[PDB]
Amino acid sequence: HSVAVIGAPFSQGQKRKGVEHGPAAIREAGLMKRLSSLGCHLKDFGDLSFTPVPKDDLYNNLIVNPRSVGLANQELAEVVSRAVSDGYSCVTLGGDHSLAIGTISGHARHCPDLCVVWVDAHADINTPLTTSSGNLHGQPVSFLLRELQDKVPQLPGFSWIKPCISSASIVYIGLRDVDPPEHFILKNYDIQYFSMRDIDRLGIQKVMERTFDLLIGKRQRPIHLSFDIDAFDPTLAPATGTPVVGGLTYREGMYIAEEIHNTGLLSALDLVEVNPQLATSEEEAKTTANLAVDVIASSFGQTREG
Amino acid sequence: HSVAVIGAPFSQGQKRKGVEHGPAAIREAGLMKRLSSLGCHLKDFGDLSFTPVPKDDLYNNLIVNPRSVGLANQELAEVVSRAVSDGYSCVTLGGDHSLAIGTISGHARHCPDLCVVWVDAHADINTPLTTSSGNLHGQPVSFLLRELQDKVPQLPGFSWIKPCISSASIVYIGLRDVDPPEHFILKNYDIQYFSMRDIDRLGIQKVMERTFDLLIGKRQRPIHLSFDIDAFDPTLAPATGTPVVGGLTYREGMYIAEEIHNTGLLSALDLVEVNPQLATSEEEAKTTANLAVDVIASSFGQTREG
Amino acid sequence: HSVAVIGAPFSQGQKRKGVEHGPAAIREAGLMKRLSSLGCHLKDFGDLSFTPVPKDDLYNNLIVNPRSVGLANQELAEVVSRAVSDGYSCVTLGGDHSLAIGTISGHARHCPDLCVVWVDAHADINTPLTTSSGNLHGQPVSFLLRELQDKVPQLPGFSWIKPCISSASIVYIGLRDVDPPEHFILKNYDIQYFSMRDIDRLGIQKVMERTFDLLIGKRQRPIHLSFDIDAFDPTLAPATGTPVVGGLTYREGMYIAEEIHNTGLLSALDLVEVNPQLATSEEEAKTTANLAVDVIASSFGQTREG
Ligand SMILES: CN[C@](CCCC[B-](O)(O)O)(CCN1CCCCC1)C(=O)O
Ligand SMILES: CN[C@](CCCC[B-](O)(O)O)(CCN1CCCCC1)C(=O)O
Ligand SMILES: CN[C@](CCCC[B-](O)(O)O)(CCN1CCCCC1)C(=O)O
Ligand SMILES: [Mn+2]
Ligand SMILES: [Mn+2]
Ligand SMILES: [Mn+2]
Ligand SMILES: [Mn+2]
Ligand SMILES: [Mn+2]
Ligand SMILES: [Mn+2]
Repeated sequence: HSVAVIGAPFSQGQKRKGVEHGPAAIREAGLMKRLSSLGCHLKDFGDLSFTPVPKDDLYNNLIVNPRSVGLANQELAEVVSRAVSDGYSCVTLGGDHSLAIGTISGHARHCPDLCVVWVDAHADINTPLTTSSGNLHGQPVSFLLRELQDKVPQLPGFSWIKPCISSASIVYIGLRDVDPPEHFILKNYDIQYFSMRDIDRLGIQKVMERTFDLLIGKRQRPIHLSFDIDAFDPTLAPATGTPVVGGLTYREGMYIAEEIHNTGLLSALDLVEVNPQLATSEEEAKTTANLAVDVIASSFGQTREG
Repeated sequence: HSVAVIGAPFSQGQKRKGVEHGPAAIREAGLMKRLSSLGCHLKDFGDLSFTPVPKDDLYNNLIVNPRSVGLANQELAEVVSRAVSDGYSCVTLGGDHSLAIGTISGHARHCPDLCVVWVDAHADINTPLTTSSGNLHGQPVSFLLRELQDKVPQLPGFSWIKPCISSASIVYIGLRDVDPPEHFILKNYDIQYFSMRDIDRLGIQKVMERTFDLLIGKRQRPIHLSFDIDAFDPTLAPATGTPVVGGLTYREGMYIAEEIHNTGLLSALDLVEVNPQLATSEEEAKTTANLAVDVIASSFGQTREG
Repeated sequence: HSVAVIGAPFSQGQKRKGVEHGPAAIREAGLMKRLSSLGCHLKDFGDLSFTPVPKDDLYNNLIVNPRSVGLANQELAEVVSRAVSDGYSCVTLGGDHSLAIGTISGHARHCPDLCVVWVDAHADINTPLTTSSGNLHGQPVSFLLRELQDKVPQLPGFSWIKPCISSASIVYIGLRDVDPPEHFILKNYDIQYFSMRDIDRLGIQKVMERTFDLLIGKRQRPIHLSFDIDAFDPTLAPATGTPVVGGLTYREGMYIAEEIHNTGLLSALDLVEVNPQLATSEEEAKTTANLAVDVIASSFGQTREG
């Protein structure tokens, strides 16, 4: 089993400095040794340097860094597509969540029947017409879902995207901070999600059972796990840009990752939004990075029973 | 929907200074803006000034401030009764829990078929003959329950009080610090409760289901939610007078409030025992107040899925 | 109901200084008063002084202090045997977990059909041939299980030990840090365990129900509860030698202890691995000791409903 690791020090999907240091932080927390110990053959692509775009003015006076986000994602997609085509399960370290535009595009370029498990406090499904922040890290799913495209305008730097993934092929876990237009979208397009309230009711075991029945209950499909560290409670993952109280416990996060591993179908994984600069202490920074490593390792087979 | 907000800075139901500043702390945490954002039409009564009673000596050399507690509650009951009669859902900010004598009395005046959900680490059902502290905030239920009245002595300042509620019409959630005479009372009078142990066994979803079956299983009734912030684990609500380890999680507390809102039957709510002076840091005081606001907002419709 | 308390300030089953101060820390947290208040008649044996062994050199260049651990356990077994023979439920305060060799051996002398509930982050079932640390506190179960004895070499100081119980007579609860040889042993000998993952799935109520069905489902048996404080999440029990993230919550630990009491069969209890010197603050040391007292008190009848 072979794993590719790509650092994507992405910060222009949002406004807070420091998230570009996520990949280094996760690596420093021992990611590569942990994967090796599990028996993963590794190819490290290092941390990418993305091509800058001159005069990348706001789109519609609101959407920030659109060409820079578009181009960085186009470049990322090429690296991801090549890794997956070469037989690697592809781990991308963020960086802000706008990079999932590139990792999912690149993954789908080799594996068009992929499904997505999106683990996050947020749905990240605002469009350029509904976002109240202008930050592309809160919009990436809108560019990817086929059924939404007639409601998503063409941004500069975004023309290369081919959104063929169905709204029936993504399931959210963890949701507790959803903007009203996002809620409208989830309901109107019948997109399946398990909010923190659903987890409180069902328990994480049944959440994972139902998630897989929805996505792979009829046929085996490669799985893309896009994991925003802010899915965890801020007490566990404080070093992140949009923390929301009442999140996943450590055990719940490990359980999600274990069930992902147990499918035997994990094909790519994003671990995004670790921002070491937002920690109030080096301890807070390190615990957040340690947690990120635990998620990735559990997704590739680390168990609690040995 | 119209919501009345009443500050009741009572402290004389107990001995620790500062709980009178609970209402202010909860306001400062953004309560009014939060309720407005949900669509609530608001009538703010401000913080009431209760008539003092000079030389309010101990009763039976134990009971603390009985005439003051009795009179403040008579005054509060009139304000609550008037607000309910004007069609408001009544939110009362404490202040110590002895104020529930007044809010439930005032509420029952126009809604005699009300039921009570009492969320608390404690049962608050000692009588003047069983209390070992003398503090009236640990006795309010004893004055309210019809079945107990031949066991409750007449206190100075308490003659206006009629027991309004049957023992079958209150359910406790959260109990973990119960005095032996209270346990005797709960068992002897078949009063229904879900202790922290019951929550550990059933899960909060089932606890709320059974709570409503017990109270509103046969008919719709107005609901009085009396919520003591100390129901929450002290790590979440440290600024309170009688913290007890092993409490509700943030998620459980939100779930309770959501289920209350989902009945469509919430008619009055108490949020008591926030004492900002007992915080060891201003952060501890603020987080307790923020949590109080979260409870009240969720009880009137704030959701985690937006 | 009579309870014996034995301090066993064992440290030579491992390499970190300070665990020998565990018994004092637990006593200082109010253990004896708490047990008396529940109605337990107490015999305090004090803290034992074990006979040292000169030149207690490594066995096989790896196993640390074998003669010292062997002799201390022989001496402890004598005290536990006497206390059980005199009709006391025997509480032993550690000290490192190698002391369970002595307490279970002593207990089994008069109560050979005892069963063991082993609450721990670890299985402690390495043998002298599988341990990678050499630390006997991670090996005690290997010496106790009859099915394993063809695989357990004879250590100096260990000749007195007769493998007491069957592999079908121990159930683990809480496991999350298991060495590969231990995992092999648990599987190969069909030893039943509930890892943290199993708890996440089943809930602690079902875990206790199934534990009792496995051990006492068809006959009543005296229970030996061997409780390593590291079963709890390190946020709750930081003062311990081998903390592992993702442990039991406070409520889960109380529930386990409550169920043990509810069987009416508790015959001996170990509370081990509290090391106050490993706390980073006095508060960390005290909360760990306080938790130890709560476990013991709940195991002997302290309830959360009064
Ligand atoms: C929920 N929507 C937000 C947050 C996006 C977080 C991105 B992710 O990668 O971390 O999950 C926030 C919108 N709210 C901000 C606060 C005021 C109300 C709107 C947005 O900026 O779109
Ligand atoms: C449980 N009963 C107590 C606490 C009441 C808390 C009031 B509430 O509004 O906050 O829920 C405490 C009884 N004491 C007996 C043993 C010594 C300390 C507690 C009392 O004072 O009656
Ligand atoms: C899991 N086995 C360990 C820990 C024993 C803990 C003893 B107990 O009483 O506290 O539960 C550790 C094995 N090591 C192997 C990998 C490197 C670090 C741990 C051992 O030393 O045998
Ligand atoms: Mn997020
Ligand atoms: Mn995200
Ligand atoms: Mn209380
Ligand atoms: Mn109360
Ligand atoms: Mn252990
Ligand atoms: Mn142990």
